[PDB]
Amino acid sequence: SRVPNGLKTMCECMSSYLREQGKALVSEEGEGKNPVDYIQGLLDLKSRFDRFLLESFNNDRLFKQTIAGDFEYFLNL
Repeated sequence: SRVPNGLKTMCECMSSYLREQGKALVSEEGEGKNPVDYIQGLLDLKSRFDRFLLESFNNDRLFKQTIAGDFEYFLNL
């Protein structure tokens, strides 16, 4: 947080990991993917990331913005 352009690439890598996890969670390949179990897994990740934000990123606006955009794009995919 002391050096400029640090939170930028931090949130960039966080969003990259979020995209990877999402593409792994909504992977079209596979028929019969329990619809309920799918969202349950995403719910666990979502709550864990919200807890991570308040327990580590001290509720920084940038991190919130990034995770929001990420979720939107991947679920729209």
